[PDB]
Amino acid sequence: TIPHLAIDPFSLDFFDDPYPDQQTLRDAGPVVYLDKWNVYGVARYAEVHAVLNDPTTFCSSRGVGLSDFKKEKPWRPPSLILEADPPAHTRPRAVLSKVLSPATMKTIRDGFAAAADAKVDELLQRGCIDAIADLAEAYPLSVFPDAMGLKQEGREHLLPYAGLVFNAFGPPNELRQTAIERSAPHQAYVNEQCQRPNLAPGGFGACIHAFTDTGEITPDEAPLLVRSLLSAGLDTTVNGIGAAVYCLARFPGELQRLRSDPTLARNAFEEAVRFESPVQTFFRTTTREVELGGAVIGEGEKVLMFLGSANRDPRRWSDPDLYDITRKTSGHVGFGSGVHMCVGQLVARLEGEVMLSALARKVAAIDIDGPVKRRFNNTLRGLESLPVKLTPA
Ligand code: HEM
Ligand SMILES: O=C(O)c1ccc(-n2cncn2)cc1
Ligand SMILES: [Cl-]
Repeated sequence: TIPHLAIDPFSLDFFDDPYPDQQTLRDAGPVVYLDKWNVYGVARYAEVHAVLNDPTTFCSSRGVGLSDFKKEKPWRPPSLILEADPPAHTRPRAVLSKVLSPATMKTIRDGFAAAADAKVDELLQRGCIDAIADLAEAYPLSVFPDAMGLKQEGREHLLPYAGLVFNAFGPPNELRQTAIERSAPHQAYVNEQCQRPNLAPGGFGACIHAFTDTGEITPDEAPLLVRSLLSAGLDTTVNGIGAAVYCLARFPGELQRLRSDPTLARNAFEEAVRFESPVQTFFRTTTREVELGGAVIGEGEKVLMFLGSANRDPRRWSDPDLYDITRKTSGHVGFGSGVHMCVGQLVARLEGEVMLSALARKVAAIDIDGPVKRRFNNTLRGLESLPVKLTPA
């Protein structure tokens, strides 16, 4: 009843160009079985959205990677928010929601915007730059560690640690095994910065620790919740901003529309998140036998969701393979959906918006002018190098 496919969604060939195989996964059926890894797969929007929104049946506390925490030891202590289900999830979630709240965005917007404008001005002086190292990486590195309250020393550990986190959601392939092999120094740095004395006043980290006297979290929970922001909040924005620049570089007509109305900046970024989906996949584990899209899945089974595929499913989107900065993007699953829907989405959108605003106001053309190189990760989609010439407006 359920079709069995040999596609390996964690192979380099798949990362290099996932879209044909994603159509094969959607068109094979609402639910497939991936023989390579002994997991169920769902690649259509409807079932991805259904799974995300039934956290009781499709739980997160047995891990959102391939590994089942009921069978194997997690490679690091479980996340108190990502790898927890209601009700344990609920209070740590509320703390992070308040730390990264609508009201908090007002305190950081001016500095984030000024840093975005300054970076674009700097890049225009060079003309030919690498939109990954010099922009997608450099801009978040210039604002987010400081917003966290991190010291300057050791920040070179942050992107490697995040890449490790996202590789570790994958199967035990070479990408994952190599990441874990190299991890000890990055884990040591990150765990230490999570302790209250090492987080500067007024930053996100200190604000998490300040919530430990409300009864929502205890003091021994705060370091792991700081760990969550350092895990989830940098590399993702790098790939999101990188995707947006890549889209504007490939679709000059949309850059021209964005220049003509810079208030489209926020939706241009949201559309980039739909179109490239920086977080491509992740897993749930069934807690009972369940019927999903006409198929029966047993208890204790890993289910792999394809967020990027759901965001390109023609059953849900008109012209899904077009980058359209005026698209009604509401409902895309690039930030997830439901109780775990990205708690840092307002920080992500703020960064993306202010960067695309700076480009909209200051740049007349973005032309790829060198070899484009992809960056391979078991969970994240993004580029390693994006050589572009920026022409000033
Ligand atoms: C473009 C940037 C980003 C993308 C594409 C993205 C994507 C996602 C997705 C898909 C999830 C859901 C995972 C799941 O349901 O298992 C998630 C959760 C999460 N994200 Fe993001 N994210 C981004 C930025 C950020 C930022 C900036 C932060 C923090 C500053 C952050 C922190 C988190 C946390 C803590 C969770 C877990 C929330 C929970 O489990 O309730 N993310 N993110
Ligand atoms: O709590 C953490 O450590 C954490 C939270 C979320 C994620 N993400 C997974 N997919 C997208 N974000 C990774 C780590
Ligand atoms: Cl760690």
